Amino acid sequence: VEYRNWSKPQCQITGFAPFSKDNSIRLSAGGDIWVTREPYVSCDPGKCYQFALGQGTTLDNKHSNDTVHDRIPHRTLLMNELGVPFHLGTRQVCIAWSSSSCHDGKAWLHVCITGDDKNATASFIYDGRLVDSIGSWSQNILRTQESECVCINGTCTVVMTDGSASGRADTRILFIEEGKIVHISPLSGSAQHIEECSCYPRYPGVRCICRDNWKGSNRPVVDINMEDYSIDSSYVCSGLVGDTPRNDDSSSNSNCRNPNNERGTQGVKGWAFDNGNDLWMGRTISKESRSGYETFKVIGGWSTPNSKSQVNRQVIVDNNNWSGYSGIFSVEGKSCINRCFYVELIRGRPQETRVWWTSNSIVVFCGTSGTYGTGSWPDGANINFMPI
Amino acid sequence: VEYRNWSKPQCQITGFAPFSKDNSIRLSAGGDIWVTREPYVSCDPGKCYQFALGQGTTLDNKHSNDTVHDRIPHRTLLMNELGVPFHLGTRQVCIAWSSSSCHDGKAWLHVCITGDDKNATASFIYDGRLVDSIGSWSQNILRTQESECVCINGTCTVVMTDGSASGRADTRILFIEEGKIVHISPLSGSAQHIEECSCYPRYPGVRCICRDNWKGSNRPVVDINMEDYSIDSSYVCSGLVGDTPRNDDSSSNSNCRNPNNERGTQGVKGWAFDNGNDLWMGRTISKESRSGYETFKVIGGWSTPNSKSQVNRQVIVDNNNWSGYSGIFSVEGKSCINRCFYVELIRGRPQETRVWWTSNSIVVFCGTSGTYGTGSWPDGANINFMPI
Amino acid sequence: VEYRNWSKPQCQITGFAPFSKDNSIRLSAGGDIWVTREPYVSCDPGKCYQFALGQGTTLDNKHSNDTVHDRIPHRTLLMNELGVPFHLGTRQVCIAWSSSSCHDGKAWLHVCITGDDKNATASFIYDGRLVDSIGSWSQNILRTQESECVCINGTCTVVMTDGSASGRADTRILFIEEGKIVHISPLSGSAQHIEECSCYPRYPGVRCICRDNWKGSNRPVVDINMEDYSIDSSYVCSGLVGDTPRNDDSSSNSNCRNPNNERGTQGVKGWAFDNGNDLWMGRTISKESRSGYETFKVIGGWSTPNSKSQVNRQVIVDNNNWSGYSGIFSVEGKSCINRCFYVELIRGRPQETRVWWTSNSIVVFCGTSGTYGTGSWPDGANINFMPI
Amino acid sequence: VEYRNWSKPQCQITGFAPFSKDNSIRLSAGGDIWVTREPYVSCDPGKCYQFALGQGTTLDNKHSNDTVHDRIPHRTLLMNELGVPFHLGTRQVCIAWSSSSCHDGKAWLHVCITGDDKNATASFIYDGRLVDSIGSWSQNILRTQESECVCINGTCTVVMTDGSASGRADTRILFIEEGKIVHISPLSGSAQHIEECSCYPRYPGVRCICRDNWKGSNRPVVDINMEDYSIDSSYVCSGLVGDTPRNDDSSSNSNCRNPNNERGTQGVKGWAFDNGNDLWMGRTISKESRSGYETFKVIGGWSTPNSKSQVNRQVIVDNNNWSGYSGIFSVEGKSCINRCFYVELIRGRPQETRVWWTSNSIVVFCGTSGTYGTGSWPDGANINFMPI
Ligand SMILES: *[C@@H]1O[C@H](CO)[C@@H](O[C@@H]2O[C@H](CO)[C@@H](O[C@@H]3O[C@H](CO)[C@@H](O)[C@H](O[C@H]4O[C@H](CO)[C@@H](O)[C@H](O)[C@@H]4O)[C@@H]3O)[C@H](O)[C@H]2NC(C)=O)[C@H](O)[C@H]1NC(C)=O
Ligand SMILES: *[C@@H]1O[C@H](CO)[C@@H](O[C@@H]2O[C@H](CO)[C@@H](O[C@@H]3O[C@H](CO)[C@@H](O)[C@H](O[C@H]4O[C@H](CO)[C@@H](O)[C@H](O)[C@@H]4O)[C@@H]3O)[C@H](O)[C@H]2NC(C)=O)[C@H](O)[C@H]1NC(C)=O
Ligand SMILES: *[C@@H]1O[C@H](CO)[C@@H](O[C@@H]2O[C@H](CO)[C@@H](O[C@@H]3O[C@H](CO)[C@@H](O)[C@H](O[C@H]4O[C@H](CO)[C@@H](O)[C@H](O)[C@@H]4O)[C@@H]3O)[C@H](O)[C@H]2NC(C)=O)[C@H](O)[C@H]1NC(C)=O
Ligand SMILES: *[C@@H]1O[C@H](CO)[C@@H](O[C@@H]2O[C@H](CO)[C@@H](O[C@@H]3O[C@H](CO)[C@@H](O)[C@H](O[C@H]4O[C@H](CO)[C@@H](O)[C@H](O)[C@@H]4O)[C@@H]3O)[C@H](O)[C@H]2NC(C)=O)[C@H](O)[C@H]1NC(C)=O
Ligand SMILES: CCC(CC)O[C@@H]1C=C(C(=O)O)C[C@H](N)[C@H]1NC(C)=O
Ligand SMILES: CCC(CC)O[C@@H]1C=C(C(=O)O)C[C@H](N)[C@H]1NC(C)=O
Ligand SMILES: CCC(CC)O[C@@H]1C=C(C(=O)O)C[C@H](N)[C@H]1NC(C)=O
Ligand SMILES: CCC(CC)O[C@@H]1C=C(C(=O)O)C[C@H](N)[C@H]1NC(C)=O
Ligand SMILES: *[C@@H]1O[C@H](CO)[C@@H](O)[C@H](O)[C@H]1NC(C)=O
Ligand SMILES: *[C@@H]1O[C@H](CO)[C@@H](O)[C@H](O)[C@H]1NC(C)=O
Ligand SMILES: *[C@@H]1O[C@H](CO)[C@@H](O)[C@H](O)[C@H]1NC(C)=O
Ligand SMILES: *[C@@H]1O[C@H](CO)[C@@H](O)[C@H](O)[C@H]1NC(C)=O
Ligand SMILES: [Ca+2]
Ligand SMILES: [Ca+2]
Ligand SMILES: [Ca+2]
Ligand SMILES: [Ca+2]
Repeated sequence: VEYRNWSKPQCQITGFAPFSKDNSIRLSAGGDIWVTREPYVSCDPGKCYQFALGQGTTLDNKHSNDTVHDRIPHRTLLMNELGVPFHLGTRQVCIAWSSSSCHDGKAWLHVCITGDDKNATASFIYDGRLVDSIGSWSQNILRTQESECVCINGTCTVVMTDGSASGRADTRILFIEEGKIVHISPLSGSAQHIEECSCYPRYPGVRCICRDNWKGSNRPVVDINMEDYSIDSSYVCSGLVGDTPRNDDSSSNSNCRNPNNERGTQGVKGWAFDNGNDLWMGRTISKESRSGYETFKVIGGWSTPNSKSQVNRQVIVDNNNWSGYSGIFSVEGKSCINRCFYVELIRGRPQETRVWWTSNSIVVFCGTSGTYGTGSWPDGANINFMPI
Repeated sequence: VEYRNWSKPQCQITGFAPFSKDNSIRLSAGGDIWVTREPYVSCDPGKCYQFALGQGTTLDNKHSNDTVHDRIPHRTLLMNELGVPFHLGTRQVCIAWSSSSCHDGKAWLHVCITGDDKNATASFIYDGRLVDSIGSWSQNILRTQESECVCINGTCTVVMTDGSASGRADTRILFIEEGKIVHISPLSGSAQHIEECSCYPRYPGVRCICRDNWKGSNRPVVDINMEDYSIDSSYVCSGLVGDTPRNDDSSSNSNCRNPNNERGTQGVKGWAFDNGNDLWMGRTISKESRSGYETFKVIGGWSTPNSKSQVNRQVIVDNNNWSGYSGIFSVEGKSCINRCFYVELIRGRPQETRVWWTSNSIVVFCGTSGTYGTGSWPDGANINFMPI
Repeated sequence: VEYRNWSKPQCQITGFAPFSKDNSIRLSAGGDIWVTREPYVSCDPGKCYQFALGQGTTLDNKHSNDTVHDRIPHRTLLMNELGVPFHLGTRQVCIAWSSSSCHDGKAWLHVCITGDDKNATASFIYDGRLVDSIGSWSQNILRTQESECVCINGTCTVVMTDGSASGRADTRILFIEEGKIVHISPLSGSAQHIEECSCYPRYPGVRCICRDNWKGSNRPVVDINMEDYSIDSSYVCSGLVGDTPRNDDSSSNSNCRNPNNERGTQGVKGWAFDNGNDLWMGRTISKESRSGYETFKVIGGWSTPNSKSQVNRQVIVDNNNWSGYSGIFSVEGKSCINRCFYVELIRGRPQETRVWWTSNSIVVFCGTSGTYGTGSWPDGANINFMPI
Repeated sequence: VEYRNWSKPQCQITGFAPFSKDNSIRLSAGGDIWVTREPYVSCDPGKCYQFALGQGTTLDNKHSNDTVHDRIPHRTLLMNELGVPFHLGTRQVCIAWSSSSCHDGKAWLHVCITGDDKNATASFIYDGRLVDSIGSWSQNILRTQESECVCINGTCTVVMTDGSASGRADTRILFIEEGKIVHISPLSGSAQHIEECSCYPRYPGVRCICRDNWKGSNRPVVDINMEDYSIDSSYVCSGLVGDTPRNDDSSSNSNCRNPNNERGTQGVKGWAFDNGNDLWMGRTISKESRSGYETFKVIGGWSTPNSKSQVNRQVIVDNNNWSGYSGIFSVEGKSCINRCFYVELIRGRPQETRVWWTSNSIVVFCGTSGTYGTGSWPDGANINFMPI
């Protein structure tokens, strides 16, 4: 087995085609299924896996009550083959209320964060053993991507933040070889707040589109040089911005450099990627709520400040249905690297108060150079049929 | 691993022997089991798998209600080893309300269709990744085989239809290499309506026996030339016709070339295969309903128009029990290629209205050159014992 | 991978040590577990598997009602790793109300019998495909070992019977190469009735200890010559006889040649094996009921007619607990072939009428050259705690 | 594959980082999960497994009642990948109410003890087959480690005791090659009572830290010479003693040689390991009950009698939560051998009498050379939510 280099061109895509759906919540009404949130997808060279953070309980279980909370000691990272729902034979890979995972061509790295808010621990598990750990550097919820990390030539990189969720924080980029931290670079450039990065290989480097939780409804960009560990950062140029909340399309702005100060506080994990001067991106359909999900290409979305000409829109989840986090993953093809994404479909509290739990299912799409139609692939559970 | 060529003679069979049964519905009354329909079987070079289209729910689950409907966004293709019932650890391979799968000797291809009736998307997934997609060409339920596709020397073929279910439609034959569509041929020949083809390798080509939903109770044939991509089509010669509905045996006809215009509208997926001038075929025992299942050889059934002399009949499911779809799969032996088939055993609505769901189990038989006796292997669930 | 020859001496044993227990019935009271009977064990070169005939239902399921019956179309052969209870992810290997399985060093052979009592079909499945089948030869419940067959140098042998259960029947010994029947030898010698053989390799041949259901409470022996397909048969010499029912030890007899005509009608599947002039054997503790289970060595039990000197007795299941069928399996060690056995622990009807089902768990012991103590390892379920 | 030698230096650790948690009890309230106790962890060269002794029943099951008892014939050793909770697909590896398991680099050895208190049997199962057995030598609960054994160059060693739990007993150290007992050494040295050893490779030998159930709240040490089979024993020097019960830190003593006669009777399985003159150890936080769990380094804890200066304390489970047994396992890294440990988190009787069962979950930590924070990772089940 050889290390991945991702040294192929990006697949030229026309949009996205359906790839996977797990129907977790519908199944939870007639089966023992894990309560989860913060899902993601990552693939080894042969096949894909779905990950999520468990809440230490199944849904039809009194312990599902009040699982809206983000951090308890019982949260563990779950890992199954993509499309295998989180049933009771699911492996809990590590203890984690925040995580990232990636395969370097030889083995899986898992970055697992747990413990006290003011003094958390990140464990680095590689090829089935604990190789390293780091403690909190700002004593304020050490946290990471909630999606796949990226490895080139046996060096994996992951973005982590510690500090305020509503003000300047301390973001660092780790470089990890076979589970061992070999270098840590501080964030540099013009991005002013970084959360929950969605990163992808862009050989010879790695590029991340993240969440600004402080002053931006435009999404920050972090560029990671894998050769010298140098970091740059900025914001997605597109005037059609990717965060939630955000302004209406007619009054939203980005200048590529600064947070836009437009409903900037709070946010949601999301993704985008560049193709030359253009941008492919997803976002919730609602400007204020985690409802619906759409993708489109923005002409000049990568290179032209405040560009708003979109094309090739697809509805993934219609706006009468709940969405959630979304993130990118990359899949090596015969001659190119494809970009895929997942959407977290959050059900229960706080939006749906008939039930006392909070959980999610997922839907997953992959880039295509072919053609496609239309649809909507929401969670699909009837809240009135659920155990409360 | 090398590509399959299927370049062995067809096994000379005397009939069929019992191979597998999953007891899905019986188990669903005391366990968490997927609601399914449109099952099939396909084998890699070592072992066989059962497939079906899930309805995004287990049976003992309020979401099972009104699963008689064919197309919802929560339908996914399920895949287990043959004989492993669809329990909660079952992998959902893709999103699909119509599908076909096949192994080319190196990896699995899945053809998965989902989305809006008037604008569906077919995804092509090979070796664990999305390689291609195509959109609806006639804006009227793009759809495919619901049984295995067939690959020779790395090229897989699958038959797809888009358009009216009760009139002239637009049928196309796709040729796919490692998940990439390399050629598309329109239907040609004398078949006037094609649905749900049951295809098999007949080196150097592929032969399909399908469903005419418009004017024929005789089954159409599609012949696929894998060298030059040319297509031919006709109808099975046998005067003992394979569709349901159909006329009784004394008043049924086929001329090998045209739909017979005998209770032609509607149909059921089924199969047959040639052996020289003769034909092995299955059909429902009832001429009007999806009840019972029988196989037999028709002497001159392939070559002689309106041939009605049968021999080697076997009852698979007696006529007091529900059947459903059936399809062929092929299994490479040491010196010959064997033909096998599955029968979908549909329980629930519309035939059984005590319950609100519709689901199925399967029974599976394989060609034998040996001897055998008699029996009947129906679904076996007591409708009165089931969750409603 | 090479064919097994079993060409090592038999391990010299001092008795038997505990090996496995599945606790099936206890688990069935809080879990979805298959209803079964007629279990057995067989091992490939690396590890062991438990087999049993399912009843097409779980225990906590209304379909478990009246599963005392031996033959229904829904019975399938289940196969798990030894000690994995028959949960809903269990693979149903074939359709069978009577079976035998064995691994030839390269792949699994399964012999699966199903269909009508007067016209059954035996399917021969090898390396995941149906290779052969045979129909009933006496039109009266074609049936086989309910324990492992035995293969030497790629030829597997299995004993089958068709005809009366209470009078002269037609017993045949099949020789099978990669699933294909290559020879069938009729029973020969002095054994007058043969059921449910427990066979083991005794290089260069195979030896079986079976059940006489007609005139003998002494167990018949069948010796199979794998070189020329010739058959011999006789009865176990031991005056301590192995069948149930049987006479008291003080009035039981065997002359090694004929059925003893001592409570000869009916019986139970069991086993024994030779070591020089001596015999290792198991039997129920009760003379009339399938209750308890004991093993011991009979001095001169193989060579001396009517020998009754036993030594090295062990209680496996005390006589306040239900037993059932038992059978031998053989396991290749570094320098010798070991003999192991399983005991079926039948619960429910007809003996326990609080519940309407009949099922079983298993316990498994292996020969040892070491030392051991005492115990009792019954099913362990409280009938009053069970779903009815 | 080659035999393990463990011939690398011990990793130099700063403390421990979170590795795994199974949430067994929380899940048992909404799923079918085994009742267990006496868990441990052991890894083959690629991955780690969790083990425990089942009670022949799931928790939500009337058979869970009165599972506080230590020895019934239905107890079996369960084995899953680490983090896969004990669901119904879990393999029962052998029959055992006391056990030890270890991988020698080529295959797994399991030591499984069951049967009558006064005449137990230990079975030795290697590479999937029973290779040896030994009977009770003192007729008083033959018993072993309840954690991993240790193998060097194909010879595995395990510590076993037979005799009084409250007085002089008969402890022996076994040496096992491919499942065959090749030598047995009696305990020698100054340890006066040995139970439940937690052993680890310390090339060229094996070192064990155990439980004195008679006169010591200081933990005994057993040193095993793998070259000549000689045995030495003593007590851990640390004045901060590891057993429960024990005196408070201001009045506890150890002289490295004798049991301290300080609340010596009874105990709990635990662990410690040397690093030069210092000692890493865990213990319950409570000095009288199995409540809480803490680790720390004792400066001079290995070499200096009655040393009480600690550093690098970590809370693993706070003292408001139940703990239980704990044990060490070792994991080979690239350049060093790491030490890890598990903590059994006992729920139910006798401490929690709302329910009638006794079961456990686990939490697992591994040595780290990096940094870490703080937390508490208790079982987490609400006793009021549980089936009784
Ligand atoms: C069948 O499916 C195909 C493929 O999905 C679909 O074609 C697509 O239609 C959409 C909508 O017209 C196209 O995307 C648009 O492109 C134009 C630029 O040409 C943009 O102006 C659009 O943006 C706006 O309008 C949106 C609502 O449609 C607003 O949400 C947005 O804020 C802008 O105002 C949009 O991006 C897309 O390019 C095609 N795709 C292709 C490959 O042609 C077709 O319409 C479907 N037909 C039916 C009957 O369902
Ligand atoms: C034990 O099992 C064997 C194998 O299954 C069985 O032998 C089979 O019997 C059937 C029925 O007789 C044979 O099939 C028939 O063949 C004749 C030609 O010889 C056909 O005319 C028959 O067709 C019609 O009759 C059917 C009703 O049986 C109608 O459904 C149909 O519309 C026609 O009118 C039919 O195909 C078959 O060939 C044999 N198979 C072999 C290998 O011999 C045997 O009968 C069973 N034993 C007992 C006692 O029943
Ligand atoms: C601890 O365990 C050991 C090993 O299991 C056990 O030793 C065994 O005891 C039995 C019973 O005494 C021995 O088997 C007997 O052997 C004599 C010949 O020496 C036979 O006569 C016995 O047969 C009869 O008695 C039986 C009842 O015991 C009747 O059922 C039977 O019909 C005959 O009348 C019987 O076969 C066995 O040989 C030893 N095994 C060894 C290896 O020594 C020991 O007794 C146990 N001790 C305790 C206190 O539990
Ligand atoms: C964030 O997490 C870090 C790492 O866990 C943590 O640092 C650790 O703090 C503990 C507690 O101070 C240190 O352990 C102590 O070391 C001193 C020697 O310097 C010992 O005297 C202590 O022993 C006693 O005190 C204990 C109570 O704390 C008693 O239980 C005990 O009986 C003794 O009386 C104890 O071992 C540990 O060394 C550091 N670890 C490192 C690597 O620095 C830090 O405190 C956390 N941050 C915050 C704000 O709490
Ligand atoms: C801790 C601040 C962080 C980014 C604002 O909040 C996240 C937001 C979440 C959210 O907005 O839904 C849920 C995440 N599980 C949470 N992360 C953690 C580690 O608790
Ligand atoms: C759309 C026409 C097509 C063939 C007549 O209908 C099928 C018939 C079915 C049927 O006759 O039972 C069920 C199939 N699930 C359905 N296929 C789709 C894709 O919905
Ligand atoms: C059919 C006669 C045969 C031997 C007497 O009866 C067996 C006895 C049984 C028994 O005595 O318990 C159960 C077996 N499942 C049955 N075998 C079959 C094939 O039905
Ligand atoms: C028999 C003495 C022994 C060590 C003191 O008791 C153990 C203590 C236990 C305990 O203190 O919790 C539980 C163990 N399951 C038990 N071991 C056996 C084999 O029954
Ligand atoms: C969930 O917990 C809350 C707070 O204790 C309680 O009011 C509510 O009844 C619980 N819900 C259920 C369904 O038990
Ligand atoms: C299924 O849905 C129908 C329509 O809403 C309803 O009348 C019926 O009661 C439902 N069935 C069950 C079992 O709840
Ligand atoms: C089992 O079936 C019998 C016969 O119909 C019936 O009398 C009995 O009530 C059934 N048992 C249960 C538990 O439903
Ligand atoms: C457990 O057993 C005891 C003793 O028989 C009994 O009193 C108690 O009710 C049982 N518990 C349950 C939950 O049935
Ligand atoms: Ca924001
Ligand atoms: Ca028709
Ligand atoms: Ca008899
Ligand atoms: Ca003590």
